[PDB]
Amino acid sequence: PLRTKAVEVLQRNSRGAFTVPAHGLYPYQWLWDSAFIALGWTQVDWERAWQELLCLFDYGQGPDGMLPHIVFHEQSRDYFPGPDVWGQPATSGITQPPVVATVVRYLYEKDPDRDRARERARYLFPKLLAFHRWLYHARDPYRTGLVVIVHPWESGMDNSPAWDKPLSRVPVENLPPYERRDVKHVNPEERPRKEDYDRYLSLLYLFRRLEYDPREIYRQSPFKVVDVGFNAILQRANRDLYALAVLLQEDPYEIEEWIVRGEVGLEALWDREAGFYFSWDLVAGEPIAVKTSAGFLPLFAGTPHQGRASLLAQEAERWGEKARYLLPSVDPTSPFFEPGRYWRGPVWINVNWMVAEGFRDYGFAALAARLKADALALMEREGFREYYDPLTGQGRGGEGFSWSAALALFWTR
Amino acid sequence: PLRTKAVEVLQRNSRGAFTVPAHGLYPYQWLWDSAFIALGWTQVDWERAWQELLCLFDYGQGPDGMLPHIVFHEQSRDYFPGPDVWGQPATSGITQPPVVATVVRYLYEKDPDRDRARERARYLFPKLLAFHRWLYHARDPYRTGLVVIVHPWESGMDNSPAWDKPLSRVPVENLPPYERRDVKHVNPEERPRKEDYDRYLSLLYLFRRLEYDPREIYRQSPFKVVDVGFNAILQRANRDLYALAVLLQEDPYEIEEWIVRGEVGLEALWDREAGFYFSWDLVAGEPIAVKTSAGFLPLFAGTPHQGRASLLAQEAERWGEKARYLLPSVDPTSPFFEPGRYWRGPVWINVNWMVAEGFRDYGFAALAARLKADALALMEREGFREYYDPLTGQGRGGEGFSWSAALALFWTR
Amino acid sequence: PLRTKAVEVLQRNSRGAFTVPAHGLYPYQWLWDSAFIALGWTQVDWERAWQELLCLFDYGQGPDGMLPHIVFHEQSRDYFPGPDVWGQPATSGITQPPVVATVVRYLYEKDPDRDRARERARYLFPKLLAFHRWLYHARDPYRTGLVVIVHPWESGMDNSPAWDKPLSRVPVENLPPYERRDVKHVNPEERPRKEDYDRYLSLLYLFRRLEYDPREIYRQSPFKVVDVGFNAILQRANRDLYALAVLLQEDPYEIEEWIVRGEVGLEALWDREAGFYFSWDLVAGEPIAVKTSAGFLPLFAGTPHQGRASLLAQEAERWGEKARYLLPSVDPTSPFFEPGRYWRGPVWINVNWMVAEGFRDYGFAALAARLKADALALMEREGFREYYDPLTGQGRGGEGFSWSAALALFWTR
Ligand SMILES: [Cl-]
Repeated sequence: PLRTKAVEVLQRNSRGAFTVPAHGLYPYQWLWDSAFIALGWTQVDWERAWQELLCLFDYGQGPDGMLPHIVFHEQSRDYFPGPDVWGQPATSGITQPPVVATVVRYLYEKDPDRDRARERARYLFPKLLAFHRWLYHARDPYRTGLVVIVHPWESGMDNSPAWDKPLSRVPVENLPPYERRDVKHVNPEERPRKEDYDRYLSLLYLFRRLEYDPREIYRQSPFKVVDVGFNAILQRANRDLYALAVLLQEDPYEIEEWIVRGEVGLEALWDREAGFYFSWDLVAGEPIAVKTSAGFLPLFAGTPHQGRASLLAQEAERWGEKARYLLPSVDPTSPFFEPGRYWRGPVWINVNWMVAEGFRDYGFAALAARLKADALALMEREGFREYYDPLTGQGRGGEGFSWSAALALFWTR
Repeated sequence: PLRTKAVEVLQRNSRGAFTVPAHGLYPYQWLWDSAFIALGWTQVDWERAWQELLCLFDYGQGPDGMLPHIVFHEQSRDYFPGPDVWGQPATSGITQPPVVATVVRYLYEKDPDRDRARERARYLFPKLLAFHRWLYHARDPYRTGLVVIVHPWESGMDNSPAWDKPLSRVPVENLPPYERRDVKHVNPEERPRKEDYDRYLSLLYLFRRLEYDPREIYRQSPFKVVDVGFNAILQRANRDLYALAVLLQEDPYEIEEWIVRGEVGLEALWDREAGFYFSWDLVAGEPIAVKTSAGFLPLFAGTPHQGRASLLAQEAERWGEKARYLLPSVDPTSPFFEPGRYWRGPVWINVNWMVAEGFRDYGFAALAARLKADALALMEREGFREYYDPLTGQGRGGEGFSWSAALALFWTR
Repeated sequence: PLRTKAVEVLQRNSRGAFTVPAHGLYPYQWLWDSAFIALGWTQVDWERAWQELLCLFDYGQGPDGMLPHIVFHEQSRDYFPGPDVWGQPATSGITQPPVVATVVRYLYEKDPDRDRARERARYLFPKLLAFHRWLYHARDPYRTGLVVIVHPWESGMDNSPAWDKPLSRVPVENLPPYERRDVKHVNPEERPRKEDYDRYLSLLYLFRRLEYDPREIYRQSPFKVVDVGFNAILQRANRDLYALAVLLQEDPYEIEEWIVRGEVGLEALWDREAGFYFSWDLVAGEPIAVKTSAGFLPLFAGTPHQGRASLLAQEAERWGEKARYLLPSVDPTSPFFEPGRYWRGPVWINVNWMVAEGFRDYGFAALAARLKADALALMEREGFREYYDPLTGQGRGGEGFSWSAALALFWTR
């Protein structure tokens, strides 16, 4: 049965203190993955759920508060207690959507062991706060209330069609050849193309040349985008961090400013003519007029009014006129729709979950139930995969994919 | 008829400048009672409505701006002009929900005598402002936007089941015996229990020992709660105080900050899993997971979005599946539901009124009409009582209860 | 056909760089007219749309940032290139509703020539910002978030019944006779009365005597009103200016404060008993209890919650029970309703458009469609007139009226 098989996936992908998103393909700890995965662990062991996030901060967080999207843990034997019991990993230099405070609030409020909850939350709170502070200091220099991503990887939605035009400005001349490894695990037709990776690496090399300095990265990056997904997730996380601060009796004045200015910013991304939220390209100084599943995420933030939520509900229904399974990652009528290729059409369980949560919060119970039912149907028939073809339901991407298993467990708790 | 009998109750309970909540039982002036009662007086004499609140501030307000929940006026003969015309009462050391600015705005805008309205509002405005300022200075030291109550009495909902766990931490060892007087007027089965009063008095004695010093009260009180009711009422009152400030041409910059930070705070109390607003226990650092009628009061504040209001509408409908009369003070399916005991189940007219107001403002006209109809039916059949059994409709608590009469008059104006 | 005839009106009323609102009657450039007219020009020539607003700022904006409601351009021959190519107009001393930033955002985002869009927006942005800054500095000295108008002309709704009581305080003793010129073009029955103009001119003479000094104008004007229309339009314009700032990579911190404080202020104008938004009279210190079409404009600002929007939808439906054509400028049951007289009842195309936009944004598609259909029906049958009788549909006021033509073109794009 579903829950039993989901637990098997999480335990197989566990490395003790963290969970790989998928064996082989993603053999390290990822930031937003660990946050979703921790919700799954609440169905197995509460301590284990906390440990996922302790590990992320303890081994990932940099001295300036930055939380990187990958912690490159060295491979260990799946045995405890090993020689290190009887007797500092590298990280990436970019971030990912900051869903972690939302998960921490949930762990804090619902852990049946209240002494443990207080100990873990008090430990993590100043670390979360330092991460959020880094985001505004490094990525919102104009005090807008919106944070900028400098790499499409930071959206978590690597090859979203939203990033096509911004990425077209990234130089690739004299880029040395490099060796792809994702193609050992996943068919290239389901992955970003060569032209995408060329530009992913060009950006990396620029940042590395700049010694990962925030000021020069902001000024020099040829990719500067206000991602609706990243920002909706940050607004939600700020609201949840505020609640933690009050419950723990810390001063949240700083967080209140982020919330209020962020509400203004996130609502600015709404395009009335399109009836949808768009990411913005700050190099071109233009909205990116591509409707992706990320544009539903302000529901999860809780910023729109009901009318606006109702227009999104209509749009989700429209996408459902063309795809059997909600929610495709891009509008199925978009000329960029590719039903098998990663973030250009396939259904993702984490986004179904966040968007169902948002719709529920706005009273759209039928739509929330549909998003759940489709997610669970996909996993029942095809197992725990990274994404699914919205037309056929076929599994795609990573096999034994952790957040799919995790959210199967969480959603059916 | 209802209105004639209501006027009789108010006139019987009048002591000239203020109205007792009920003869014998409550033989002094109470803060939130006087505010609701003033609305009733608008149906008799506008000057008399203003006088209620002038009296509250003139004889109640302390030098630091604190407005106490009781002004202990000495008994006077019900004759005017007496010897004091031909020829400084004590107060309590705690507060109550600050509904007064909302009432003052209404008196100001609707008094047919505009010169009197301007004179009274100009007089009260700096006093209201000083009270609100005291609340944040004394009860929001961490600049959260939410105010803390240190005594269950300050909620106005003395024995709400929400306060059970917080109150369990209040020491009662070596508490001297004391003599209850409420039981002269009301059956003990309809009142807080001995164990409640023991802890009410323990807190009083602690505050008295500390000479009512705010800093030490905040640090030392074993009862520290963010009450959803108190805070929803404060948010509404801040919005109304802002409007008064602008109309009177005073600078409302200070009030704007309270409003904006309070909106963030009040919305934080929403629990998505429960689909309801909870008060928070700041000693435990946890939401109090008990659904009381106070959790509907953010509607009166005007902070939720419509989706959230619709989830509350569903919950009110649920309570109506189990109780004949809305709105019981606690969920009728709660294990703590006691249909006769004060704030643990009985229907209260003031809360029916505030919640109907809120639902109306969100477009839920049928629900608002039901809350009105039930309130009026209860008073028609059982007279003007403090609260009513939600299953049978039987009157309970104080007899000839002032805010019930007052709001009968106001609601049918 | 409609669009062809609309283009003829705009081209006839063009003076090259700006468009007169109507030949003869309004032979200069007006502030809010030019903003609506620019939307019409997008259907003819994008450069021409920008030029309308460049002209307004370049020849209108004063040294302190004030944008005046009229730029008194001298008459030129309708020939180019004239002698000035082969070989500083006066302005008014009051302002008008600041819809211009909203129009600039639209031109910026939708111009197919991106290089031109960036050039024009970068040029206008600091000018818009200076105008908004002037509004708060001169007209919000108490830091309320709401701006005051000192002349009914500044509402754009010159003789709205809302201004009757405030205008009654303006002295007319010893006012010299003057010579009306509007009556050359429009029947007096469709225009403000003598008693209105007497008070319009009295205010002008006061401001002129004070050398148009903001401090003394605020202190001495016998007319000081918080106009719901002006403020709803300003809130919308602030939101749109914020978006421009972020897209252009300018610091919007200042604008964020205007938005947040303005949201508090605009929502304060809601009267729960009336179920409508009122303008406020700051001399009397009272809401003006007259329901005009301006009270729907907070929908265009995007400040109400859905419940409140639904109460406005009900009110619009009510007005439609009494008038064939929505939206009359005042409640058709008002004792002040005059179906032919300017802003006291007639239907206006610009207000139909803004209110339809607002209703659409709140999910009220049927109502938005009705407002569009009525506007287009009126223009099809009666041509492009300043306003229309809501009972009969008969054209009234200015002939060949520019914003009617412009918005016919924009609405049917
Ligand atoms: Cl809403």
